[PDB]
Amino acid sequence: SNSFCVVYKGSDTDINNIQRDFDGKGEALSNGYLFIEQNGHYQKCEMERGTAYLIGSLYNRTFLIGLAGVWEGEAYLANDAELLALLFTRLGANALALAEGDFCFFIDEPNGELTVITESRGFSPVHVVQGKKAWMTNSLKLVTAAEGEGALWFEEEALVCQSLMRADTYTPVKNAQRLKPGAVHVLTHDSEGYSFVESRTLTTPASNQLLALPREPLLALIDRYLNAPLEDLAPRFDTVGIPLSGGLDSSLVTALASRHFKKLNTYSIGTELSNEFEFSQQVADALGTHHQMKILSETEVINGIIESIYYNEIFDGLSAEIQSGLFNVYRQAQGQVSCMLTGYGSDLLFGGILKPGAQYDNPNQLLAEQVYRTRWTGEFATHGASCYGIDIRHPFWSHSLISLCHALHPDYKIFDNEVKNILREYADSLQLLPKDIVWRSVNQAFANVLGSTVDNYQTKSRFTYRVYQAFLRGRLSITDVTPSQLKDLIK
Amino acid sequence: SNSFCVVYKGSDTDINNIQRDFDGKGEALSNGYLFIEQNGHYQKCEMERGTAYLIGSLYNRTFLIGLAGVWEGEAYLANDAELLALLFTRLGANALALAEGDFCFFIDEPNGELTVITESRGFSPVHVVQGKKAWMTNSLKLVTAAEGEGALWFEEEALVCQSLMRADTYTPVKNAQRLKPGAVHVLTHDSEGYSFVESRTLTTPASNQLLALPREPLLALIDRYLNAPLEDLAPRFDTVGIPLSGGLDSSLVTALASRHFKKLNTYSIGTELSNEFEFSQQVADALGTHHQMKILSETEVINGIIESIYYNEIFDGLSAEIQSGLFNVYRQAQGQVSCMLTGYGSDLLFGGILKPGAQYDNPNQLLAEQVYRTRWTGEFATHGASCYGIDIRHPFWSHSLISLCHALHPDYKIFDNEVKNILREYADSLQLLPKDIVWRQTKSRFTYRVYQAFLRGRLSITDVTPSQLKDLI
Amino acid sequence: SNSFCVVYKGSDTDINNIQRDFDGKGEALSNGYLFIEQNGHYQKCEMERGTAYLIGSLYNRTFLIGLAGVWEGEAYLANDAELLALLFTRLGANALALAEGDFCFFIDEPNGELTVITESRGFSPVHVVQGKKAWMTNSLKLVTAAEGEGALWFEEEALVCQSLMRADTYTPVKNAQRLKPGAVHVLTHDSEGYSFVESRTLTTPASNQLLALPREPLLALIDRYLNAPLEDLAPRFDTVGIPLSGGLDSSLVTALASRHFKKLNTYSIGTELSNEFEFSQQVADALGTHHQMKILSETEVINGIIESIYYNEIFDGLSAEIQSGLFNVYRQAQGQVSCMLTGYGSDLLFGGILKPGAQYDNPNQLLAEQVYRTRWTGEFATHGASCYGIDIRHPFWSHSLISLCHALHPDYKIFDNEVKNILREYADSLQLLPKDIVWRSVNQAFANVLGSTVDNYQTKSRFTYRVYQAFLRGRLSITDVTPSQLKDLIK
Amino acid sequence: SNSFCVVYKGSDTDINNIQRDFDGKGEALSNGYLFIEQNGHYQKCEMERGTAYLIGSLYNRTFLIGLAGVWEGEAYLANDAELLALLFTRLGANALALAEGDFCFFIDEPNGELTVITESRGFSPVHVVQGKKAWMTNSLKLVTAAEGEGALWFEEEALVCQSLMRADTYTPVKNAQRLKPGAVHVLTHDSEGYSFVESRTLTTPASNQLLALPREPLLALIDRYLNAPLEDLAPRFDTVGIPLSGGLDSSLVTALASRHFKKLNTYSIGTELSNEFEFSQQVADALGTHHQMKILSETEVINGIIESIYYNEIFDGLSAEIQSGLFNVYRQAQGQVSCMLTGYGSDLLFGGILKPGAQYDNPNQLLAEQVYRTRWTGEFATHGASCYGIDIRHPFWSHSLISLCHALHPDYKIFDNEVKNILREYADSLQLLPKDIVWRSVNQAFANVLGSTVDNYQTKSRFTYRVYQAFLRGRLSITDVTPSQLKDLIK
Repeated sequence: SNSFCVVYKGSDTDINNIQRDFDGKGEALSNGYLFIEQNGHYQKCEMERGTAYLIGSLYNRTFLIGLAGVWEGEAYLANDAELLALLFTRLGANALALAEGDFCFFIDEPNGELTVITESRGFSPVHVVQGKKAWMTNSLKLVTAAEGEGALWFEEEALVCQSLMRADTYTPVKNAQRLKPGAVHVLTHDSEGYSFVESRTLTTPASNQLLALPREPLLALIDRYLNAPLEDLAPRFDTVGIPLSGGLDSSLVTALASRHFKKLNTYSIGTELSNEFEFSQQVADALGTHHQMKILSETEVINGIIESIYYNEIFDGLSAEIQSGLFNVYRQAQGQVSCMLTGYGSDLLFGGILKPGAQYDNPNQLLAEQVYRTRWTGEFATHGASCYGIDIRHPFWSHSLISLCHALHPDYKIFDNEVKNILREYADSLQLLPKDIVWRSVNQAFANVLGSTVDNYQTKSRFTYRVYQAFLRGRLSITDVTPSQLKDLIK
Repeated sequence: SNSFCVVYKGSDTDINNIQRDFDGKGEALSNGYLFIEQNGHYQKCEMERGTAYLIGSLYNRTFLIGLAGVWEGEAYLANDAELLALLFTRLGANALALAEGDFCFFIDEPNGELTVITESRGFSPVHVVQGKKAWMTNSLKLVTAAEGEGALWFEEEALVCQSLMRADTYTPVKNAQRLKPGAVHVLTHDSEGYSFVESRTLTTPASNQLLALPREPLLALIDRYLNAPLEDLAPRFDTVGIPLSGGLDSSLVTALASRHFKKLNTYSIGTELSNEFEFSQQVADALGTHHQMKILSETEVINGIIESIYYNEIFDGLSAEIQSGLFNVYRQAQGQVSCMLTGYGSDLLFGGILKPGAQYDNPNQLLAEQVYRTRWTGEFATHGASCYGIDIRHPFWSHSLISLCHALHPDYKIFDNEVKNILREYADSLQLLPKDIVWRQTKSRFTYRVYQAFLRGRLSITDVTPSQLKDLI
Repeated sequence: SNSFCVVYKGSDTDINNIQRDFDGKGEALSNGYLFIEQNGHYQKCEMERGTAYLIGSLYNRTFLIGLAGVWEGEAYLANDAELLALLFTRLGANALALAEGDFCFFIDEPNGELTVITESRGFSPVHVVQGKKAWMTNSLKLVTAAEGEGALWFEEEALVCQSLMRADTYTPVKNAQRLKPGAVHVLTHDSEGYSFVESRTLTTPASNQLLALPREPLLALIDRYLNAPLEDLAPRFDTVGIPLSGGLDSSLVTALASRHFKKLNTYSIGTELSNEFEFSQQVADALGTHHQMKILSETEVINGIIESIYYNEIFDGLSAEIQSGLFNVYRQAQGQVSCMLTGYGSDLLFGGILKPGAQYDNPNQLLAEQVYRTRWTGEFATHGASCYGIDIRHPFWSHSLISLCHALHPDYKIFDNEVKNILREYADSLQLLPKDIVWRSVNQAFANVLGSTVDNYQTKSRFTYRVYQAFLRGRLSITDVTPSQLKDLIK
Repeated sequence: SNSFCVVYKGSDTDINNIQRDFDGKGEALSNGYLFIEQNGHYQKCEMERGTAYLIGSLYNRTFLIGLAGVWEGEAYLANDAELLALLFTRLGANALALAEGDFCFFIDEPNGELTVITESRGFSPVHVVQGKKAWMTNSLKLVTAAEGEGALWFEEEALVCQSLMRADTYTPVKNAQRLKPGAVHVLTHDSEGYSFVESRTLTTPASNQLLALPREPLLALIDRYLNAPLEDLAPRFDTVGIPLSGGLDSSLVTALASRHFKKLNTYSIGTELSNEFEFSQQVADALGTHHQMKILSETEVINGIIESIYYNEIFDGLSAEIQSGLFNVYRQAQGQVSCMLTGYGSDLLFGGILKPGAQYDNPNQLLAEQVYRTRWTGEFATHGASCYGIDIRHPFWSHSLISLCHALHPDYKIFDNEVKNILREYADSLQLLPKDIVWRSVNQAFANVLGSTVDNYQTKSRFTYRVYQAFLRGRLSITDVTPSQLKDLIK
């Protein structure tokens, strides 16, 4: 949801500088400050070596509590910070990789040196930035708001927009470090007081051997893992928004959601009379949901793009373009729901990006690459939805489901001139969606404004990176983006 | 007949003497030899630092798989050894304490030494005995059969039968040490080849603060943890036997079982007095279980006692006394069932051993003491039931249910002249059992005597004579 | 004397019964209570994670300071405890195995847990006794004074006197455990308060490949390692006592001592069966020391044996027999000196136990076994000397010398019809001792009183273990050992 | 020279491209290549888990062997690699920080994962650079030689020349990471094969509390540490070169050296603006050493600066300016000596850079800042001297001396209108140098060639960073570089 940052030996001035542009509150730590935006969540608890802070939220508390409850009865009533603290002290830092959520866990030790654990999927990207002072934050613009326009040093666009695939620790900010998701990090200072980050991954590469898991056990597993995220949200939400494209992924989420929540709000978007309203409407009627559409203009499409960049700090062309559809939905649902579920990521797990009937030497490898890519882009950041009063959730993106699909036999993902076979089989087994739907132009508009080809994501990344820098340096306002300013960034 | 033992720096010859008294197969290890009884189960897998071995079985595979599945899809198709290995390498040794079962895990490192993890509840007690050679086993008699009648050195009964409470590492065998349950051990050797055990607990004491958990959530948890053990056994068993005492404990298990298994075989034993065949038959009639009762003779009561001492190597009088009924049920159930569920343990978790209306300064402390006590008695060993072709299981004795009750608020256990209140409430809410059922030092000297007699090979389980027992003072 | 004990989770009242038979001071701990005998030494210092204690003394502070000094200047003026804490926090527990001395290091952790490191040679044998409460002491008899005559349970003599070679963790006390020397130990308690010792060794077995080290380098190493111990004692002692037998070992030590101390007192013993006063006098004359010879009677031999058993808690027959000479020397030197140097162990390193003309398949392995044997006997305990007001020191028994000789080429230990060849060359190079000495019957007296052969050490150990038991149970007095008691012990 | 690099999954092409500009040889590792220049040194040995490699050399083997000799006899004949392996396995990685030398230790694991330990002083700066492939090297120019002129991405000079104090992990190369000196680093690869360095410091900040060590012991320690380094080189060198400036520092080193080596070659240099030939000649005469003078020209002066830049990869103006004198000396001594000693560093430990009679709130902190600064500049690199056939050594720069002086009471470094007080006292006590030397304009020439003021070091840094880049990009060659090409950089 809302962002946060920590500044080593920060001053009240640093905090007041941030609050002039970002609403929130500061809290003193042993040797510095902690700032959390107005809609941010966090919990704390005293530990043996210091105070533990858990910023953000947890998505699988039921699973986490079930785990700690194995040895500690107090897990059932522990706050987010206490819960992870139990896992930490009993099973070590590696156990926190088991938690899902847009969270960041850190222990504030007396010596000012803190130990931090970053969530392992990219729901909460964390950076360590070296400015006048050392900062740790999941929002680079907070550092600019505190230290000024020149705080972040950006790399040459030619060196940045030259590659589409990057390590999960990649950042275009020269004076910054992107903390690897799913790792423990200790923020030390040497004899002269210079910042030195000691990092260690909490996970190891999983086996790539084909997983020949029988059909029945597989379907039972998909069902349990897709519903778990919903069973966790149901208890605290009566209404839920869902972006309905009419496609299998979003339709499946709606079908499952109609069994956990009482009120369902579905939203559909199109462009240039090029849409899927036909199918989308059929799903809404089939399940009796509060449906409503909206045909986006070329202007609204670009707006969704720049908004995803501002809020989720996305500098990647492809990712910003895909996020456009979600941001236009947030705007339509704003004030109508507080929780949203999407079918996002399903194509990366079950083979939706594969070409039907085509042959692949290693389809799982091709997919795994895309699952990893999402770790650094910012597509999974929750800031955008938070600023719309929405708790965004992606049911498909759970550790258990992701791991299941990682090496799942391909014939389940691409077979007999079809894709996502096993998902479709699971879909109609619910007896909720019509065979028609189960089956068993943003990229263009974006290219249009830039004056390039639809497939040229290098020119699209050069533009997105442009607005990225302008937004993070504070020279562009998310509230005031004139068409002239946009055109300047284009050419 | 599901025991095992390992001899450090031993050969297959050192196992020969064992195979003359116990049937089973031997397997070579990097440095030493392993022996497994005829009906013993075991799996293996190749790790980076050696070969991993898992002896015995796992009760919460579904839970362990769900845990390793978070990061590894290979968990779904892994044997017990590969499954614990995944947990070991990714979450460390401490993770193996989350597994439930009468198992022992160890890694045969090519560096000579082996790393051992013992199960955390006492389902499979492991000793390291120092005789002519060093042995690690879950059955002390195996060492005797290997090295002779005098292999094991016993303590003076005067010092053994004195106290009623002991640490979970206590053993009456002077030349042996009992490996702490729920611990990782490294059996190394110094510059002169002398054995040295480096142990470390995999757990720490839990909070003793009163757990003021609301009623609804609490009941939801009870229902979950009590049923989980059955959901795991249901898939691989058509029929299941249950020792029906007619009480709330055994009755509840039968009620739940009837919702997971197709065929239910209930057994009720007892003597002319203190028996409860009426109540049992009532429950049996309500659940429509295949019900059978039998009155035991004084010889049978005693036989049940000595058999528990032999099979589960129990030297404690109280524990061997309680096991009598169970072991008599095994005999009556032999050949009819392969899986049995009991209500064992319930009384220690929900306050069943407490007196209604009585006032206690700290009831949970008394209960926790008894929970801990079961770790060394051997009452939870599975050897006895196994030799009868039965997989013994105690639904109540799960990590989660035990931990939950550890500091659960006393009012749930003993309130207004009542005990097991919360349990009774969960029971009748099922609408399955009749409301009337739900309610809504001289012995230790003898036990220890037969214990030594059996472990040293003097007395034999199939040769036990009434006069031989009497001769024991 | 200079012993100590700690009562895990105990109170100050638990010590009172001990102070009734042994004079000493108490010390309240966070997780129990400490007791140190009157002539005992101990230092302390606050660590970032508990209070550290060092009971006993260190023999190689110069080497330890030289090491710590590499990264910390405060090492030059740190007390023993602070000095080990520096090594502990920087190089881990394994570094404390580098320290020599009859010490024991432990951390009083606030979380109710003790972290202890035991010295690696056996100079200070530590045991954990389980009575009504858990005890950690370097003197079993202290537990008896605390809980009473039935505090310690002993094993059947037949099961104790049957073997000659044992593990360094062996103890005849059934309800006790002997902490392995040179290991780190954590004393904790489980959910029911029962104590549990978690141990880890600080060293791994060394190489057994022959060490083909050249002449000059070897001699330089021997010279360095044999002199360091004396250099450590020189600054604090003007006079030093030395058990002079007239043999190479004691003669070498005497020769080296004359170059470090201005006043040397030599002591020679013997029996009515034999003696080497001729050679002993020769050395004293060559070095001009204050010499004196004492001829022992059977009674004095036995007294020396029983005293080595009481003070050092030796239960082995052979070990006690050897110690008899030293204990009688202590009685003779008492009040005359406050420090003493011996050639003890020299034979286990350079091959003194080996005979010229004899054939050995693996001489180093025979020696190494004896080196290891001294770890559990008690021969190296310092209590006995302490009670006589003497700081006993064994120059030859240093980590570096023992390691050096461990696999030193046999040709240096036995060659050309002679043993201790290299040792003889080093002594000869000093130009202090007469060539006559450089190159060339307590056992009988002991056997005579027992009424057996001098080779039967099984019958002798049965006597020693018998007195060992009687002393530790408080059924016997070291002040008065009537003949009627001595007879029953024998048979 | 003596540089080296390691390329993960490198190819014969990479190695051959390198040898096109640098002579040496490649060696295949488990999953990559090792490249070591012609005159580079290295040793290896098999470890329980992987092959251990030691590149470069050790300066304090006597001390390291003395430490490992405590538990292992094979320490005495172990090669440099086997020696650190002994410490590593027994005392952990932290123990390799005790070693001194221009070395890099790394363990090649079967899975391709490299465990590296970098020396703790900066004698062998190691970088990890991300080009087409990932490289670990102590010479950035080797990567350019392998992948071409564009392999290294350089930061804007304005950003690099804006400060003279940096973290010891600072590098002006954007696509590179400077490995912290005195740390362990695991070079892993995540699920998608992306490089991820896990680093941990081996040291912790020493105490800053004033060290009021008594004078007598102080002098004894200084003596021991300044001579130890000489005792290590003496056994393998008959002749040694010394850059004599007539100053107390170089003069003292010459005085001590004259008592360790047979022949001493003293070299002195001076500019046309001024010199120190007067005082230097006095020491040569006093100690009777083979002295030599040489007046440097504006050209030779600058040539010394750019050579320090090329060979030692220095980008810092100040540091490059200081090395000028040393490099001119290597040239004059080439072929005349194989080992050289300097008084380099003395001023930073004993207060030589402070102003006599001036007041300082915290003199030790100022000194400590400078001591740390040398870690990243490249002043301690040995490549320069190596290419001149010289094994350069700086006696003052030992861990023990550095640590001793770290917090040493200021009155020892600056008192009553004097500086380096305690050093002068120690020097005078030797009775080897004249009173006018013990006491009981290259910087200008550089400022003239550029055309700026001696005060303005940003213009000097500009030039140095410019030459740095040109040399590392392969544009300029140290073989045929001329002043004409350097003038083009000035403007």
